[PDB]
Amino acid sequence: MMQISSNGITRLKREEGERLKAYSDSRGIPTIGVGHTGKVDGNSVASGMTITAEKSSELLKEDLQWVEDAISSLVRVPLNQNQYDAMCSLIFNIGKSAFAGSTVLRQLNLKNYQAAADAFLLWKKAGKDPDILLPRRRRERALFLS
Amino acid sequence: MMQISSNGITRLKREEGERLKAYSDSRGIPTIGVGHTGKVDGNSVASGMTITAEKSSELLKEDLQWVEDAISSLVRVPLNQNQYDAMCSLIFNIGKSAFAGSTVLRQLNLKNYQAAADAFLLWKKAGKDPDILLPRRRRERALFLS
Ligand SMILES: [Mg+2]
Ligand SMILES: [Sm+3]
Ligand SMILES: [Sm+3]
Ligand SMILES: [Sm+3]
Repeated sequence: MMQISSNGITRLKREEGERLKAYSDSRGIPTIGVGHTGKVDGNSVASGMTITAEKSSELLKEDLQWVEDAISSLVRVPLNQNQYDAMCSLIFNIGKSAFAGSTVLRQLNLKNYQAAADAFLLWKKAGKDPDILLPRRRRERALFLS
Repeated sequence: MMQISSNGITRLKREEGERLKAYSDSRGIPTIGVGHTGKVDGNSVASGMTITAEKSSELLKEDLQWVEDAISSLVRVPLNQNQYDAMCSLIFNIGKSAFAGSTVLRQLNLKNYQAAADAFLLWKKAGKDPDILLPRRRRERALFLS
């Protein structure tokens, strides 16, 4: 089955931000790497923990399994790697349920790939800002179409 | 049999670089994926060939057969999966002959595992820079000791 590429990982890290020192996120959840909140080598993330970029990649691939599974489950048409990598980035952000209900998905499964790419741009709001995710969506759309 | 793990493949792809569109290496050899120069789907690698990340990983797993075979034929002591994955990365780089004559091998076969790990750091020179591979060797050593 398909898998995220090295370029896909690099681009996703850029979009998400990578933090090699543990921190408490805006909700209070200990986090490290690229959004990793689960255990790291058998222990909970905690103040003072540091990891390498390569460990951060390892953890991110573990945390992307639900994303890759969702694409495998939901998408029934061919994807090139750039399309796949872009979708990984979108889905990692908006979540599986949002993607399952999305125009991106519906258009993809009709093989309207340009329309699916354009539908990335709908996923632009966060909180009280109607367009804060639009620059990310544009970069993902560009990758999808590349 | 022991074989490279998915973690081992990810880490090796990081060290080597992945190209999903065919290119000519610095010597002029058509290459794709992670150092693949043989045919892909029955055709010679050539300008215009594209592949997926899944393909790239499956090609790499097959291209590593000489590495896996070198470990089986030369290493006389047990290896855990992290050790194995780190060895694959070193050997894929320096080649079978270099590994056969190495301090890494000698120390490994004496069951001097820490000294074997440390001896990775000897394989640091390339061209006119005496340490340019040292960061890679340190990362592989860290994987070995993990
Ligand atoms: Mg063999
Ligand atoms: Sm396959
Ligand atoms: Sm899985
Ligand atoms: Sm705004």
